[PDB]
Amino acid sequence: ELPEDPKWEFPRDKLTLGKPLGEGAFGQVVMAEAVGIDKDKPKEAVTVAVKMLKDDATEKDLSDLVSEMEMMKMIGKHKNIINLLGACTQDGPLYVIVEYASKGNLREYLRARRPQMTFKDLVSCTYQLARGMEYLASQKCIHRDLAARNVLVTENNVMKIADFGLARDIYYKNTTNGRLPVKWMAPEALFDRVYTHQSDVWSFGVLMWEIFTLGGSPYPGIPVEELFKLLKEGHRMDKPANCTNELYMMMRDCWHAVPSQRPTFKQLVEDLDRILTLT
Ligand SMILES: Nc1ncnc2c1ncn2[C@@H]1O[C@H](COP(=O)(O)OP(=O)(O)CP(=O)(O)O)[C@@H](O)[C@H]1O
Repeated sequence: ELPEDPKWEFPRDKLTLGKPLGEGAFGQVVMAEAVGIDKDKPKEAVTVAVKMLKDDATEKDLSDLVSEMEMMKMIGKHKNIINLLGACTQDGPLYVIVEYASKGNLREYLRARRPQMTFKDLVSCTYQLARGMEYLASQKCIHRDLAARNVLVTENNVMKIADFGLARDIYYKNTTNGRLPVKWMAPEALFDRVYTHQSDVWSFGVLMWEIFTLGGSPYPGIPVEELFKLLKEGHRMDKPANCTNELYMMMRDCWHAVPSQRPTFKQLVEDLDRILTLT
């Protein structure tokens, strides 16, 4: 039932599934070996990650996995985003083949290095993620689910933005009864059901907070049900212990009530470049 797309199709006999990397909401991800998936090296086997449906998959899971695949097709290549490598869509189960990150997600990566991480490492991480998001915004893509659990870390410690299941090509009108994680969402997205690049910028501020707390959970002790009201009233998180004033002012700026008053990803890249260049 899935229409052909030769540019992205990859032969099943060149794909060898291996160890499971983890299951989530609507699917499963497994490590695999793909032979010749790098066209400029057709005989090499490269370790990749494959996203597929589970046995208890719903019809919605299938269209979601397809929709996620289609987003990643139009996004483009970049060092700081998990990139689509290919797909097996014909004569069998849907396999979405993406770059493999051996060190898992940033949240767990940071939590397991709690006392090891230097301050500059954290600034580097933040810088890389700002770059991925700058590129992403330049492709007119809003992520809508930016968070530490959705960043993946490679063997060489490159930060890669992942999980494009909620990403959209663009204002955008969010649906009522939202499917966006509340603690990472800008007030516009939550209250006005609108989404812009500046909405991702707010999420990035929460991402910054996660990074400098070495994987802390945002708005600790505050139930999701009460968070809506507090944000209206101007509630914001505290400065993490391991954070300069400069970097804290950056977070607070990403958390400006007025979207146009928040920095752009290009601005954040500029500032983070400067801060990294020192340090
Ligand atoms: N390209 C990749 N390389 C290595 N591990 C990956 C990966 N893609 C996903 N994973 C891992 O497989 C698991 C499933 O992620 P998935 O995105 O499919 O579900 P999910 O989004 O509901 C969990 P989360 O919301 O925290 O990202 C995750 O633990 C993730 O760390």
